Amino acid sequence: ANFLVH
Amino acid sequence: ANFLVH
Amino acid sequence: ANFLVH
Amino acid sequence: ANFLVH
Amino acid sequence: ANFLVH
Amino acid sequence: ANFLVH
Amino acid sequence: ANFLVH
Amino acid sequence: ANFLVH
Amino acid sequence: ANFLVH
Amino acid sequence: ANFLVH
Repeated sequence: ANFLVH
Repeated sequence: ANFLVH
Repeated sequence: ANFLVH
Repeated sequence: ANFLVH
Repeated sequence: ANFLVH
Repeated sequence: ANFLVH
Repeated sequence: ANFLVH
Repeated sequence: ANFLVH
Repeated sequence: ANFLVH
Repeated sequence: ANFLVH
């Protein structure tokens, strides 16, 4: 899984 | 898993 | 399981 | 399990 | 298990 | 797992 | 287990 | 595991 | 186990 | 494991 929170 | 929090 | 809380 | 709390 | 608390 | 917190 | 508290 | 806290 | 408290 | 706290 990939998580990106800007 | 990859986590990136900006 | 993956948990991310911003 | 992975836990990330920002 | 991995724990990261910011 | 990879964790990056900016 | 890995623990990181910032 | 890799941890980076900026 | 690895523990890091900042 | 690798830990870097800036």
